[PDB]
Amino acid sequence: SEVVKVKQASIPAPGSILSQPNTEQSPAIVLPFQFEATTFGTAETAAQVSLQTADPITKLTAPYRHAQIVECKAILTPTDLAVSNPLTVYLAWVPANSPATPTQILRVYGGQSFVLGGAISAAKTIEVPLNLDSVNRMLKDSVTYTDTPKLLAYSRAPTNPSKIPTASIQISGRIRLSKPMLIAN
Amino acid sequence: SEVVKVKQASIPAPGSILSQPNTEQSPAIVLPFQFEATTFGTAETAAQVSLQTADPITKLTAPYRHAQIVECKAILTPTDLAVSNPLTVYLAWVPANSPATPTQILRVYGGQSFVLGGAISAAKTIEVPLNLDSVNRMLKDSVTYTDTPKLLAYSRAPTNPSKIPTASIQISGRIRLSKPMLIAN
Amino acid sequence: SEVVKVKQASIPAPGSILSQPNTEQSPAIVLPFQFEATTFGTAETAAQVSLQTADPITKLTAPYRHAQIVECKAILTPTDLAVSNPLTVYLAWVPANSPATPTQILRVYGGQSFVLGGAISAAKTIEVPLNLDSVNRMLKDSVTYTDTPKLLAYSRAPTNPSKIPTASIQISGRIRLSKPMLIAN
Amino acid sequence: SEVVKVKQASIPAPGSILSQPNTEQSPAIVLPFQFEATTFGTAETAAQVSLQTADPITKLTAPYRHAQIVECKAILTPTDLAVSNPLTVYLAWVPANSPATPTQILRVYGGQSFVLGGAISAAKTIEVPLNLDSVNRMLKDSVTYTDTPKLLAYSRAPTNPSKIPTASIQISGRIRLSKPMLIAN
Amino acid sequence: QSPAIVLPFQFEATTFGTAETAAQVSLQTADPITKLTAPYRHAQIVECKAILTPTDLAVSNPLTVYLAWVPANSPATPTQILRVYGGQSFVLGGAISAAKTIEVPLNLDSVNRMLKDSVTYTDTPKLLAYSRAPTNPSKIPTASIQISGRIRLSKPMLIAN
Amino acid sequence: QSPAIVLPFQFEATTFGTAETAAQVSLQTADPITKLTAPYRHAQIVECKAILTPTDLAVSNPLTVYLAWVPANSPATPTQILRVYGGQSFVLGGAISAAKTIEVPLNLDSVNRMLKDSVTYTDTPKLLAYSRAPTNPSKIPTASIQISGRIRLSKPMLIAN
Amino acid sequence: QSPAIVLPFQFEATTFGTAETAAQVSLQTADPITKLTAPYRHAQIVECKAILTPTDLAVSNPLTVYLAWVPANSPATPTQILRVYGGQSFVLGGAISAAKTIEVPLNLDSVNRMLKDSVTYTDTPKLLAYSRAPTNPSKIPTASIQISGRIRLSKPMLIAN
Repeated sequence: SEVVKVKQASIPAPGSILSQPNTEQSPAIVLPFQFEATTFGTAETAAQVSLQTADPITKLTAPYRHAQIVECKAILTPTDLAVSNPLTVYLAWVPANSPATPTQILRVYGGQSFVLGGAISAAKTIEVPLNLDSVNRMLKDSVTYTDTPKLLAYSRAPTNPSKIPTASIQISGRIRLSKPMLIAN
Repeated sequence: SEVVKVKQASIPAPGSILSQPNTEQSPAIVLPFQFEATTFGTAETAAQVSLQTADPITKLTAPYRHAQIVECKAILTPTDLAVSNPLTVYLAWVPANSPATPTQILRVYGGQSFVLGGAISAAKTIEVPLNLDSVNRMLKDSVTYTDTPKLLAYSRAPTNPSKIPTASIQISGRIRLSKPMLIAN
Repeated sequence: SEVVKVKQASIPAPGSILSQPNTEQSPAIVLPFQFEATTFGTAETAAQVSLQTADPITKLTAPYRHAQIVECKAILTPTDLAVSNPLTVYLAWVPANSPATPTQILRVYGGQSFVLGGAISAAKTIEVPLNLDSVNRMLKDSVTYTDTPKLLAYSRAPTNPSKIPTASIQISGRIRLSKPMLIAN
Repeated sequence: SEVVKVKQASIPAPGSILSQPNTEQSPAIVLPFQFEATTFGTAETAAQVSLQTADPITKLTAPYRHAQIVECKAILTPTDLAVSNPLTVYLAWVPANSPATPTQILRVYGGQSFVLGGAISAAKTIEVPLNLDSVNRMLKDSVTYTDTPKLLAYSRAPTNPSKIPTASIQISGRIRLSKPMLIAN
Repeated sequence: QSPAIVLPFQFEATTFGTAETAAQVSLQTADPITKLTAPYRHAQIVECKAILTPTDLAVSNPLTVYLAWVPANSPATPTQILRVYGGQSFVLGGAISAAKTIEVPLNLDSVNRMLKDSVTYTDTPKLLAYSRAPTNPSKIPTASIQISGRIRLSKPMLIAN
Repeated sequence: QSPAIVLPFQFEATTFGTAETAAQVSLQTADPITKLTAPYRHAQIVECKAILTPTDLAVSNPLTVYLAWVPANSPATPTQILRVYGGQSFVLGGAISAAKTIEVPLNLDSVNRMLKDSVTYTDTPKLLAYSRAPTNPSKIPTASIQISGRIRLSKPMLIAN
Repeated sequence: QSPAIVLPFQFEATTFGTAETAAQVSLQTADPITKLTAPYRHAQIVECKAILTPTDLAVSNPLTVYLAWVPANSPATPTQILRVYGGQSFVLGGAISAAKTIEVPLNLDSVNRMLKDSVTYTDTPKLLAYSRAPTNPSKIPTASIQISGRIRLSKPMLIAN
């Protein structure tokens, strides 16, 4: 009632991995995480958040060599300001190497459009989960991948620009770190 | 915790829907969706979203003529602004044909009152799912239903109105679109 | 219908309570109670009741030192005044130690929004029961708990403020008082 | 969560009835009913609503000779106005012939005190059900009874008298009429 | 024994050299650990250390720091670190940090692993740290102590968003 | 698991005393290891050390050298050797070399044993070495570090000859 | 082997710095242990230590203290502490008390665990402590020795009240 989950587009594209867990059972740990991808309302927002390089996720996987995603999902959050200043957001999880750009989302299989601002519509948070069968689960490995999940988001330049965001995307989930990496403590 | 799901109180009220013939029907697709419903920091916000009428959960059902919401939830999102500029919100999911209005939320079995930010553990996404037995699940059929879900929220007029929203409400979920409509290509 | 019960969305969060010894304990009594929580027509109402501290569900537990709420619900009541002076309310039951504040209701999983009066079928008592798994059931034990039920409601500031309330919220229920305390007769 | 039920005091006092259903199976019908007992906030309210003579119930049982109660309950409803103008109500179901008066409620086994006004407490409706084992189930029979249920309610004179009620008691339930009575249509 | 997730944390608690420092941090109230556990209603420490890290400035103005972990009920104060079992004295100066770092782990049997629950426990970890008023201060910290470790969360709390 | 042959290698990677040296060698690109594995398409380290060898000149102009093995992904730089697990400090001076030599072995679990394959791995051995700018230089090296160990080759590569 | 209860005790026995101290305490007569066992007719030591605690004054006027536990029959005197098996020498001064404290435990096999009985045993614990006459006294004690441990009581004695 206060949260609604809407899946994206179905299409298997598993990627490839490292068959390093041959006769190994290296202890791993599962960490939850959640940060702020972008904000809407200040001005035309059209950012592309790559999970592999986003600071918050990095510093999380910093001391490890293998970081694997277990679950992950984008969360659209409207605020009171949205109630009177409608706006439309465009999400679409796509693997990093896709030539898709924020401005042309609807033109990629899975892009969807929401209308958070609703002055009539109910103000509930939307939840678009990442189908990690469409991209590559590995954020950080002994090899660099190209099917890394990337978040495409966009929203036309506002009519009544506000210095206080009207909507924000959050990206939460759980990672599986393992095989520590020597760093400077 | 970073996300807290507070289920809304309710009573079974299914809402009778039309039947299909023992003929050659069809398979469907399941699309997700998540749009911005309202904003809060600006001014006294008293919004009521009705799914069915408010796009985009319509720009989604446009090409089909049988939409059935499979799951749905309302998401509440506080912003760094509300950390020191507390506000109180009111959520409630009521069947479209209900006499209830944004200001009366608290007088409808199940109305809820969340106090975003300011408090001690505030500033944490709040989820209030829609109980698909309280309302009618048909968004678009061969008829036009009356008891479709409708989310109505409210928030007293701000004392220190912000240019940008302090908190928002997004609605997330998935729809089972089937039986495709013939249109002009 | 004259009464509509709209259950609040929620997730199990039991709240660990203390244990009693395998000794000679006692039988209890079950007392009912129903008090007036808030009013609405007057001005911007942003109230938060916490059971535990607010009497009378205390003037009731005074002679005992083990109070356990057995069932409990929040009642919304529109008045002939709201028939043509609509208003919107926000309900939500949250564990006392929650960061949520009256104004943020809609951002907590389960916040609800009722629109009393004005509408077409409005002006009908609305019930929003408290899910005794979301919060802690102990009102008064040998310790002082943190996660006791707490109802927070809100309603934007009225545009045509009334001398007498347009709508009210009462809390009804029963408590299992046991283990009697020695006092001065 | 939005409605809370609090039972009164346990004490069997069944009354007496008419053993007229010997070899009879006279068709009966069950009707629901709900009216406004009293209002609080205008001035000192201390009314005693006898179910047997209250207009609404009468005109309901008007065309019948036997009216029997099946279930019944008092509902305390606070309104927004209560939020800022606290007040305390006193309920207590007692059989009509009891020498109890509104002003001396707490002094009768079962009288309870609520604090609807809560500026801190949650604004939920309380629900005090009638234990029809304490009084007489028959509202109207071929004989006049004295154990008829009667509602005792009271509240000190207000501090800030309002022309708009701050709280109201509703009395709803179901009756079982039978053996029609010839009247003037 | 419910769905629970374990995640790490690390924040700096105290700073030395600016003046006589005799602080005592309580994990139960430290902000970082707060913002961390706010979304949950059940926090339990799984692992916890207190690393002492000096800076180049130490080689010029040596100082001695005193650490010690206590139940937070303990009447032990910052000046008594050395009379408290498992309290220690380090001499940061000409530091050089011969390979590994200064690390003082919290013995879990000593305290209460519960940081946030339904009751508010008393005996939870509290770090005691002291160091005499430096001979000649410095506007820049000569050395610091960070608290790191891992927490186990559960029982999702309702919050704004 | 095919016909493979294991052979040794040893080359000198860095030299100290000529000036402040803060080099970082990567086994994956070091020439000697190259000319070594060029004929094969699959190289895997079996054993690997880093020996530190000072000269008579050290007794006159003592120096301190810092070693540390890292994944080559690690943000650890030459100046942080001591804040990196398993980093070390030696004081070459009046050396005398009391019998055995200075030897820092590469822990294989720390990195990736694959030097040359079908993909180009990231986390392969990289030696971090540092030493402050000497008080008074010398045109002749005061001490050096050699990398030695054993490689396992397989899958013959086509080359000229 | 009757109803018995074990309770702790701890009292300070000697004080140093005021002058040449060469005292010898006997547990069997020490008042604290008395007022403790008076209500019972059977006392038996379960555990017993002798903690040596110096004060800030020690850093200014260092002293050396000598401890040793003896049967009380032993012809060993305070000046012979070092010629008595298990006697010790400590140098309280600049004390600093590096973490743990000075603790000399009484070996039970050495003496007689019975303090109060039906007969009056001879070989019961007696603490021997010595320290040369300080160079320059002090009206305030520089360091002290406390006896702590646990006693087992039984056979209720009739007393006033």
